[PDB]
Order: sequence, then structure tokens, then C-alpha cells
Amino acid sequence: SLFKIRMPETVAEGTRLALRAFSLVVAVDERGGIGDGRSIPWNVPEDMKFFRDVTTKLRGKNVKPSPAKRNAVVMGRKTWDSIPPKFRPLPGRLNVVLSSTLTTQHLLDNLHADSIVAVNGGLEQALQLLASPNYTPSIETVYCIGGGSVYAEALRPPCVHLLQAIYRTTIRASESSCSVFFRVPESGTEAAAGIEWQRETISEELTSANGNETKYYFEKLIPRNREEEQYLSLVDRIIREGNVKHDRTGVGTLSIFGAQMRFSLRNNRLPLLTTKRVFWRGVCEELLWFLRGETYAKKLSDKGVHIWDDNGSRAFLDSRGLTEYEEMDLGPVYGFQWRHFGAAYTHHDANYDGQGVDQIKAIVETLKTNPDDRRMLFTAWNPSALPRMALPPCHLLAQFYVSNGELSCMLYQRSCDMGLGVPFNIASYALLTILIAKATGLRPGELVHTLGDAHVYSNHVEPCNEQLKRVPRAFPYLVFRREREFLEDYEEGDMEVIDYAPYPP
Amino acid sequence: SLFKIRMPETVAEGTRLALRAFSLVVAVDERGGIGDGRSIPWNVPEDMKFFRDVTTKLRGKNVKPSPAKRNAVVMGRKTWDSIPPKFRPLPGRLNVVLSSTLTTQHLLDNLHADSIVAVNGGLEQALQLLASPNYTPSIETVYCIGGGSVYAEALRPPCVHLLQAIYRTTIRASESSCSVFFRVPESGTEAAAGIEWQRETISEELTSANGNETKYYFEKLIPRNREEEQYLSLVDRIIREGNVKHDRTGVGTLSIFGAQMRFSLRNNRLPLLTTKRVFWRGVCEELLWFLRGETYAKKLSDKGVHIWDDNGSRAFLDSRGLTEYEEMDLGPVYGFQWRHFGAAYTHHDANYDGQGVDQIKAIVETLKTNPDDRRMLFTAWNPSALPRMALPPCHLLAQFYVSNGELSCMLYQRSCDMGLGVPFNIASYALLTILIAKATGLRPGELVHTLGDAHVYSNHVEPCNEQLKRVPRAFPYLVFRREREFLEDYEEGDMEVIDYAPYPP
Ligand SMILES: NC(=O)c1ccc[n+]([C@@H]2O[C@H](COP(=O)([O-])OP(=O)(O)OC[C@H]3O[C@@H](n4cnc5c(N)ncnc54)[C@H](OP(=O)(O)O)[C@@H]3O)[C@@H](O)[C@H]2O)c1
Ligand SMILES: NC(=O)c1ccc[n+]([C@@H]2O[C@H](COP(=O)([O-])OP(=O)(O)OC[C@H]3O[C@@H](n4cnc5c(N)ncnc54)[C@H](OP(=O)(O)O)[C@@H]3O)[C@@H](O)[C@H]2O)c1
Ligand SMILES: CN(Cc1cnc2nc(N)nc(N)c2n1)c1ccc(C(=O)N[C@@H](CCC(=O)O)C(=O)O)cc1
Ligand SMILES: CN(Cc1cnc2nc(N)nc(N)c2n1)c1ccc(C(=O)N[C@@H](CCC(=O)O)C(=O)O)cc1
Ligand SMILES: O=c1ccn([C@H]2C[C@H](O)[C@@H](COP(=O)(O)O)O2)c(=O)[nH]1
Ligand SMILES: O=c1ccn([C@H]2C[C@H](O)[C@@H](COP(=O)(O)O)O2)c(=O)[nH]1
Ligand SMILES: [Cl-]
Ligand SMILES: [Cl-]
Ligand SMILES: [Cl-]
Ligand SMILES: [Cl-]
Ligand SMILES: [Cl-]
Ligand SMILES: [Cl-]
Repeated sequence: SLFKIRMPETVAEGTRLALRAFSLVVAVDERGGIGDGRSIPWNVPEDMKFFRDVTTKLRGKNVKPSPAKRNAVVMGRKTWDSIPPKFRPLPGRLNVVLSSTLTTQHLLDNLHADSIVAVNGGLEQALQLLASPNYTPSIETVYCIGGGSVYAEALRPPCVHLLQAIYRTTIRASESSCSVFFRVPESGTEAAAGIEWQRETISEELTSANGNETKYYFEKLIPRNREEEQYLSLVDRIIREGNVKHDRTGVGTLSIFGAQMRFSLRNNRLPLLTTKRVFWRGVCEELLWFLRGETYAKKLSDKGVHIWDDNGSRAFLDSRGLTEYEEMDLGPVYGFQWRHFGAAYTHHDANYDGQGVDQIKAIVETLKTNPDDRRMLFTAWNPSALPRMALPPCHLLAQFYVSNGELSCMLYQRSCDMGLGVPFNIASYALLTILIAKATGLRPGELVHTLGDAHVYSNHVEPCNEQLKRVPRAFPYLVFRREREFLEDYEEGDMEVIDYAPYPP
Repeated sequence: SLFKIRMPETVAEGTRLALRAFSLVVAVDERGGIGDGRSIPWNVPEDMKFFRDVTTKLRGKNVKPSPAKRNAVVMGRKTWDSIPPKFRPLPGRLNVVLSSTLTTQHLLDNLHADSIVAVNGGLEQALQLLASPNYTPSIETVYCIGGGSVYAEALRPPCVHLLQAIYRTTIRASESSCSVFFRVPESGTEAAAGIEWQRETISEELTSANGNETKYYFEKLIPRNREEEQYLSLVDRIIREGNVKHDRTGVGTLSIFGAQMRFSLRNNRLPLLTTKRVFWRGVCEELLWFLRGETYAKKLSDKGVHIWDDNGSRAFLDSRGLTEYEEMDLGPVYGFQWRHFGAAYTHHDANYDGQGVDQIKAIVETLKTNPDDRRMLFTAWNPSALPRMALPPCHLLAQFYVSNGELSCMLYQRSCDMGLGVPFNIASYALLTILIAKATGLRPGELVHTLGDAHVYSNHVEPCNEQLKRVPRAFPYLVFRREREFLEDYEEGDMEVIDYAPYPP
């Protein structure tokens, strides 16, 4: 007992008050107008249906959204009025109206069902409230539905940065008399705020069954994800240009040598790959495992994480000359080296308190006292210990760096499978940083990822081409439901990763 | 004794028969023509003087070129004839005429002085012969002076790649009747062979004191050095965008976090920076020092290398809590960790044979037997040894990789001074690779350089701006005058770095 690493008092100076990411639904005329002062000028029933369906429907199979798992819509006061009483409140969804004249009760009235909440501030507060401990597991996607004033805030920092998709219905009607305006800025413009907007989908031109045979079309717009895209263009480069190589088993690979990647961890954005679902539950579970200096791999198994299972079998241990290790015991691997570098190993049950160099601790120590130190790095690559290990480490090195009170972290990895190894490990180090940040009272900055031998497996090739066809969506956020007294005492339950919107596992 | 690493038998399969790099002098009309069949059409006396001076004059101060240190000109047979007997042979220079009809003696005739050599092949053989053990220290720059046939070979692989500068005199004369042609290809064209040609200098338009008041101008053309340029654009990025930081002494720095560089080591090209002269003699001396697992820093001092001098003083050792170490003893630093990782240190004189993990050896071992291994990496970052060291390592990690029978090598460095640290270290690892290549019977490939904290010192800033004004020239070549029985037994004398053409120290 301690020995452990003790967490600081408050959250990091000028810190991220946990927000929620959102999506925006809007209809415009060709000029980009939304409603002549109050309300809306045109009448397209097809938009209404398309509105209903976007706002209601959850991810997955035919899963009716009960209060226990549902979607939420955010609107200003004027719009909430604008909705006809026959469809008020909006069914299936959590009507969220911001107001500074009316309260939650003050709005409830025909009668009488509690699917609404009024909020005292703007969009930020909504997102804060929606990301708040109870609302978060229950509420899947947030949608902003208008109007002008609410949209203004959406395309303004720091909302615009939490803005993750725009569904935009264009109406082929035209007059000048429509007052307010909504234009998505072109990329690389001042108004763009450095965001790059792309078409993800776009419907046919369609004609409305209303009174004027008026044309309309749909389109989904997403904020281009350079970060994830660099990962992909590395995969493509390997496939096109990699050297054919053959590993220890004998499987064929394509590999390149030496590359570098970066990912913003700012405001707990978390680079889980969109183009393919990552095993976050395992990621998180394994790293906390690492952080304790753990070794008995069945701790992971017991918790439904089966990866060290292959390398933990009686067979493989023996195949690696580890007679004396009981099944699922790995020796001085990763985390052990992290916390007790150079400590002589015997078995996993054995007490390792005080033996060997506790790198992580000393790092946490230096960070707080002396941020400018060019020596804050831990290693798992111990030549003397390597033979006693079930597996030499891939991610063998990490160096920390601090600027503008933000913590960055370079990770070095000698052998990198883009297939799953890599995306997994990116998430893994992203978490470490965020945690270490939290432990040293700093905001998180960048993860820099340096790859040694980067490879794709011979089987993986064609699969990977399927992945390369997809566009990367925006990244999710790590948010803490709870904090702990000691870093070591953190658990998967304590955090929850919000707004992860991938494509199939 | 051995213990050591034993060198292989022959040189690496399909290997670089040591060549010399050269420069090209040529005159053209505006159409790019050089001489109507045999000889030259126009008469410009100013070209002749400019020819004389380029071909004769050595680098440095008023140093008359004696046979002991001089310049060499390479010409085909027809040109050697073309020279009028009153200036034959060309004075101050080693007239080198290739022929397959006439020999060295066969050409000597008025009479009678031995400043010439005939060669049986083309330009390659010339360069080979000029880089040959005796001719190399003595002969400073090689110039190719024509004609058509010799120029053809110059702009052809693999000469064009050893081609390092073109001095081109343009004559503002015009007819069609000039037969042969000389055009430098535009960059990114087929004919360019992937080389990018740039103007380094260009004179005034000038009028010849000959019979027709004919115009002419000069210009120097160099093959753009992307490689070195990446180093520079990193320096500029730091200066423009680096975070102000303050190191352990207290000096001010500008730093960035995490970057990556590459350098071709192919055919023993050696990335010594042109934009500022590097201390090669020290580089080479220190790395061989490393390679032996050496520690008594005075071995370097004795050999006129004073860098470990500051960190080796009685003072600094004491300042680092090293009472027991005699002056100029550093503890388990760099090379020691390389050769005896984890060996318990006592003093430099003490025998360390057989103790600790000999990384380098095992690497050399694996390379030969199993090139596809993703584990060939040595480290100097030993947490248990760090406190006993006078200095923690900057270059703490190197991983090797083999493709197409070429050896590449990634180097990881945690703290990087662009001022001198970096350029020095690039050369340092380039040498290691070349040597390790030689030890494992492989050709050398790429050095990949990964920088952690990259910085420029507060003083260094303005100096560095002066450097940034320069254009990087082409890189030099490492060539071996002699080989050794064991890797350890190599010496600075054994090799000689040819064609290093910088700007002031
Ligand atoms: N074409 C389309 O798809 C599109 C979409 C939606 C709506 N529209 C239309 O366009 C019109 C635009 O009008 P609008 O923008 O004024 O509508 P609105 O968004 O519904 O009205 C904003 C109201 O929300 C509350 N609010 C906003 N920010 C707040 C804050 N920071 N703190 C506390 N309360 C806050 C305020 O009510 P309190 O007075 O109570 O404080 C405020 O009056 C709407 O009437 C709508 O019908 C068009
Ligand atoms: N404008 C300018 O600045 C410029 C510069 C220089 C010259 N020029 C003129 O342009 C003309 C071009 O004619 P050119 O190109 O035929 O002249 P050249 O280069 O002097 O003649 C080539 C001769 O060199 C020997 N040689 C070349 N390659 C060889 C090889 N691979 N192995 C053995 N021997 C080799 C051959 O002599 P063997 O028969 O003995 O084998 C061959 O005939 C010259 O006459 C010159 O006056 C113009
Ligand atoms: C005034 N208002 C806001 C409104 C209207 N059209 C939009 N159209 C688009 N594309 N995006 C929006 N932001 C949007 N917002 C309204 C008006 C009617 C209903 C409405 O009838 N609600 C039903 C629609 C059912 C139906 O008519 O089919 C629902 O279930 O959502 C809601 C919001
Ligand atoms: C035919 N030939 C080859 C020749 C002539 N002009 C050139 N001009 C240029 N720019 N580049 C060359 N390749 C070149 N080559 C010649 C002709 C004369 C002399 C010559 O008179 N040599 C004296 C020149 C002394 C003088 O005339 O001032 C010397 O010292 O180099 C040499 C080479
Ligand atoms: O965290 C990990 C663990 C394993 N691997 C994969 C990639 C390589 O194929 C292999 C590395 O093991 P060796 O090649 O050195 O045996 O494991 C990773 O990419 N990341
Ligand atoms: O091979 C070397 C040796 C030293 N340094 C310089 C750069 C840093 O300023 C300093 C590293 O030492 P610390 O900052 O960790 O004390 O030494 C290098 O760049 N390369
Ligand atoms: Cl329906
Ligand atoms: Cl009102
Ligand atoms: Cl067992
Ligand atoms: Cl003169
Ligand atoms: Cl002839
Ligand atoms: Cl002493």
C-alpha cells in the first residue's frame, strides 16, 4: 500500500469542464436562409419526415429508444414554441430547450409526460448537462435543431469543435425576404475556424409532394479527420510499397521502416479509429493493468479480455523456455518493467514493493516539479530481463514533454501491426497520457507515435483495401464519471468514452 | 581478445566498388551545342580564363597545387588532342585522358613531365582510379571537361549521381551547324533521372573582348539536397514556432517535440552537413570509441578530441556525485551499455570481458542469420545504470532493419541540439550503420533519425538564421583505404571522407 501514486487535489489549471459532442440538423433555401425572422417560410413534408428519422433513430438494430437508452434534441425557446402542440414534445427524444425565462416545470403544458429539460445557459451548458454522469450512458447522440441563435453558437468556438456532423436539407426555393442565414464555411477560410467540411453523402435531387412540386435534396457533412487519415495513408503506402517479409511463425507481411504520427489529446479527445471499431474495453483494461505493474494475465481474462491468452498458455510459455511460470504468468513484462525496472522476477504472486526502479512515479514526480526536464522517459526494453519474458515489448519507450501547461507524449514502437496492434496501441497511450496528465495536474496535449517496422499481414491486405475505401469520421471523447484517490485505483467503470461513431467491428 | 566481432570475408553481395564524385565544366551556345563534330565553333577568351581558374584552384587560401595536393581534369582522347601544344599538358592539374588506343607512355610527347595518366575504361574507372588509396588524399576535386561522349556518360547513371556541380558558360552565339548537344534536364523530368538542378550563382551578362563583341555569362548549378534541407526546415520551424524553455544550467532554448529525418547511406554517401562544417575527425573517433565499449574519455583527449572534457573534469564528476571515479572516467556510458549492458561498473581500467549483455554482437549475429527479425535493437538507456553515469545518453536507442540486402537503421534521440549535437550525431550513426553493414555483409540503406525534444539555444538563434540563408550542397562519401580483421580494430586513419565541400567551420 502506497508505494502507489497519489492523485492531486483539483483538476488541472484552466481545465476542460466535460462537454458533449453534437450533430446539427438544418434546412436551407439555396441562398442559405432558414426562417423569415420568426419561424420558417417554405413547406416541405419530406424534410419533416427526414428530420424525424435523423433525430429519433439510434445506432444498431431495430432498438426502440426508451428513456433508458435514447437520443436528445437541443433547441432554443422560439423553436420549441414553433412546434405544433400535436407533436409536442417531440416523441422518442429528450426535448432540451434552453431558456432564461422559463424553467423545466414552467414549460410542461397539453399534459403530461416528463421528456423535457430546460437549461439556464446556452449550448455549452446543454452539452455539459448531457455529458453529466446519468444523462451520458442513456443519451446516445445530441442533435441541435435550431434556430438562428442556436446555430450561431454551433458554428462558433468552442461548439464548432465539438461539432461532428451536419445533416443539411437544401430547399430549391428562393426569395430575399428570408432574414436569418446558415452557410457552412468553405475549408481554409477565416470563417472555417480551421475546420475542413466534406460531403459524406448526398441524395438525389427530389421533388416534394407539396403544392408547388418544389425540389429539395439531402446531404451529410462531416469534419475531415486528417489525424486518422495519416494512419490510413500509411497503410496504403505499405500495401503499395512495402517489402515482402516473413515473420517468426512464417506468415507473410508487407512492411516499411520508420514513420511518425500525431494525435491531439486536447480536451480528452481520444483517437479511437473510426474506420474500424477498436476494442476499447480491452485497451483500457490492459493499460490500467500495465500501470499497476501487473503480470498475472488472468486478471485480464477474468475481466473478459482475452489477448494475452495465446502467449499465456502452458504451451507457449514452455515454447519460450519458461518451465517455472504457471499458466497465464508472463514474467517481467511491460508494466512490471515500468514500475520495478530491474527487479529480479520470480513469480506473479510474489511481493515486488520497493524493488527495482519505479520509472512512472519518478516521472510523475519530475513533471510536477520540473517540467522542462529532457529526461522524463520510461522504458520496458530491458536486455537483462528480456529472456525471462513471455514476449519482448513492442511499445518499448515513452518520453514526456510539457508546453503551455499541456503534457505531450512520444511513444516508440519497434514492431507495429496496422491490422490491430497499432490502432489499439494509439488508444492505449492516449489513455496513459490523459491519466498521467490528471496525475500531474496538467491538461493533455499531443501523442506522437513513432513506428519502427510497420507492417500489414498477407491475409490482411484485401481486408485493408476495404477499410481504405471508407472516410474517417471525427474522434470521440474520454470523460470521467468518477475520480480516485490513487492512480492505481482507477477502473474501466470510472470512465466512459462518449460519441464513438465507427463502422462495423 | 575476442570476444571481439570478426569481420566477413568478401565485401557485401553486388557491392559498391569505391568511386569518386566529380564536377562538370562546359561551354554551350544558346541552343545547347558544344562543338561541330570535332572541336568547338566559337572563340571566347574569357571562357578560357574562367576554365583555367575553375579547373586549377583548390579550396582554402593561396595554396599553389603541388603534386602532393592538387586538382584533376578528366577528358576523352579527342579533347586532349584539341588542346594546343603550348598549353599541353594543362598546368597545375592532373590531365587524365581515357583511351583504348593509347597508354600513359603512348601519350607523353614536347617533353617531358609526368602530370598525366591514361585509363582503359570510361569515367567510372577514372573515378575509381582517382579514389584509389594514393590518388585520394592528393587529388582534391575531379573535373570533367569533355567532350560529347564524356558528357553523355556524366549525365548517365551512375555518374550523374556522383555529379555534384556544373559550371556552365553560355555563349550568346547561334547557328544550327553545331552538331553535338548539352542540356541540363529540367527537374522532375524523365531525363532528369530524379535529380533537381538549381542555380547557385549566375554572373552578369558579359561581353567578350574578341572580334564580335559576343555576349556570354556564367552560372553554377548544383543538385538540390532535399535530405539536408529537411534538417534546415526543422531548424526554421523551431525558431519560428518553438516553445521557450530553460534547461538545467539555465540557458534559454526554443524547442519542438518529436520529428523524424532520413538520409541515404547508399554507396557510402555520408550525410555530413554542407551548410556548416561538422567535426568529422571527432565523430569518427568517438563512435569507434563507443563501439569498443570504451569509457576512459582521455583516449579521445589524447587523440585531440576534446568534448567529453567538460563532463570528465574532477569538478563535474563530483557535481554528479561520482567521488570514486578518477578524472576523465565516465562510468557505464553509451558504448559500455552497448557492449556490456547491465554489467556492474567499478572503474575504466577494470576488465569487462564476458560480463553484461553484448547487444552489438547479438545484433551482428541476427542480421547475418535472420534479417527479418523485428527485435534487432540495442539501447543505452539503462535506468539501473543511469545514476552511475556522468551523463544520461541522448542517443539512447537504435533499431536495425533489412530490405533488398540493404541495412537501414533507426536512431532514437531524446534531447537534440540542432546547434551541433544533431548534425554530429547523424554522422555518428551513419558511420555505425556503414560499419555494421560491413560487418554483416550488407550494403547500407537509410538512416532514420527520430528526435524527441528538438531545440535551438537562445544564443544560437541569430547564428542559425545566417546558416538558413545558405543552400545545402551535395553530400560527401565514406571510402575505406584499408580493412581490419575485427570491427573493434578500425581506426580513423583506415577511412577517408572524400568530396566534403562545405562553407566555413
Ligand atoms: N430551416 C431550419 O431547419 C431551421 C431550424 C430550426 C429553426 N428554424 C427557425 O428559425 C427561427 C430562428 O429564431 P431563433 O434563433 O431566435 O430561435 P430559438 O433558437 O428557438 O430561440 C432562442 C431562445 O433560446 C433561449 N436561449 C438561447 N440561448 C440561451 C442562453 N445562452 N441562455 C439562456 N437561454 C438561451 C432564449 O430564450 P429565453 O428568452 O427564455 O431566455 C432564446 O430566446 C426559429 O424561430 C425557427 O422556427 C429554422
Ligand atoms: N563546349 C565545350 O566546353 C566542350 C568541352 C569539351 C570538349 N568540347 C569539344 O566537343 C568535341 C566532342 O567530341 P568527343 O566527345 O568525341 O571528344 P572526346 O571526349 O575527347 O573523345 C572521346 C575519346 O575518349 C576515349 N574514351 C572515351 N570513353 C572511353 C571508354 N569508355 N573506354 C576507353 N576509352 C574511352 C576514346 O579514345 P580511344 O579511341 O583512344 O579509345 C574516345 O575516342 C571535342 O572534340 C571537343 O573539342 C566542347
Ligand atoms: C419548427 N420546427 C423546427 C424545425 C423544422 N424543420 C426542420 N428541418 C430540418 N431539416 N432541420 C431542422 N432544424 C428543422 N427544425 C419543427 C416543426 C415541426 C416539427 C414536427 O412536426 N415534429 C415531428 C415531425 C413529425 C412529422 O411531421 O412527420 C417530429 O417527430 O419530429 C418539429 C420541429
Ligand atoms: C579544346 N579544349 C577543351 C575545352 C575548351 N573550352 C572549354 N570551356 C568550358 N567552359 N568548359 C570546357 N569543358 C572547355 N573545354 C581546350 C582548349 C584550350 C585549353 C587551354 O588553352 N588550356 C589552358 C587555358 C589557358 C588560357 O588560354 O588562358 C589552361 O590552363 O587550362 C584547354 C582545353
Ligand atoms: O502491442 C502490440 C503487441 C504485438 N504486436 C504485434 C506486431 C508484430 O507482428 C508482433 C511483434 O512481435 P515480434 O515480431 O517481435 O515477434 O506483435 C503489435 O503490433 N502491438
Ligand atoms: O550527443 C549529444 C550529446 C548532447 N547533446 C546536448 C543536447 C541537450 O542540450 C543536452 C542533453 O542533456 P540533458 O538536457 O538531458 O541534460 O546535450 C546532444 O544534442 N547530442
Ligand atoms: Cl411514416
Ligand atoms: Cl419572445
Ligand atoms: Cl500451470
Ligand atoms: Cl591572368
Ligand atoms: Cl580518331
Ligand atoms: Cl583524479
